[PDB]
Amino acid sequence: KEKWGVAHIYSSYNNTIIHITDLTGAETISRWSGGMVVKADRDEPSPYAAMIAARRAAEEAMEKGITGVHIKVRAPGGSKSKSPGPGAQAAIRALSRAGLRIGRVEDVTPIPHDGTRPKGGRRGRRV
RNA sequence: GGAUACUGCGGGCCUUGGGACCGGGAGAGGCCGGGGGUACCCCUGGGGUAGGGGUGAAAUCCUAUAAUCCCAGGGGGACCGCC
Repeated sequence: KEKWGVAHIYSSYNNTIIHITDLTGAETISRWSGGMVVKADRDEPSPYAAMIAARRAAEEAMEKGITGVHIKVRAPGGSKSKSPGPGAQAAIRALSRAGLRIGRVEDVTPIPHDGTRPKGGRRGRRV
């Protein structure tokens, strides 16, 4: 019988996290990061590491009995950036290739209607 | 001693400058009260297991007393996106 889950994709400028849950999101099936498939800090946000982590999570989910996946993609947001990193699309392509069927795609980045003051000071970063 | 155009002084008149009033409308003008909206931080439970964060590259830092992540709830302070 068809079994559906959700895939949360947290993508920042420094790392990517692919986390598969049931539909309620209350039960975890497979959670992989880009800091487990490489060992150099400067390559965790790589679309390659994203592809790899997504492939492994999809393998485990399939073995556990999950055939379909809805997607929820997420930049950090809030007072931080609202644009996702370069790993989300690669992760989605990897999820599709691994054999999982894909359903609805949605963006669930949090946006303030208005928000706590952001960290850089009045001037911002200068280097 | 003479004159009366201009200024001044005294008395009347006028409505153009200014003030008052009526009407239907515009506006993030100000004060008071009431009701909310997301997002952020902490606490309490359920899941899951080894990294998370950060940089030009790193390290201090957090994390097996179970972090990052997802779910259900409770509390708090500031501000009010797009249009």
